[PDB]
Amino acid sequence: GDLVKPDAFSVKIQDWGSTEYDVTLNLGGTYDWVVKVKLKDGSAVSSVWSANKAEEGGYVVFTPVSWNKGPTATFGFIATGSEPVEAMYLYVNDQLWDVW
Repeated sequence: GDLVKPDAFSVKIQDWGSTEYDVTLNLGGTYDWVVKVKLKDGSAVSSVWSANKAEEGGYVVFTPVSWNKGPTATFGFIATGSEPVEAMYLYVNDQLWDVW
């Protein structure tokens, strides 16, 4: 269907051998958000800030720590390798809000 909030993601990346992803979520509200990340094979998330991490269905799944639910939430992570993230998906209440 149509993205619920196509202007939610604001992402900045730095690649120095491993790649840093600075993720800002312009949510407009406080939510138990979920960001699913598609990584290239062979890469791993080696650092995480302001989010909890899990793995589900082959994707890395980031969820907020208690104080980072919005309306503006920002978290980050470093993944090994050069630009290993192929896509990120923002879900709020089981609906796809935005895609990076």
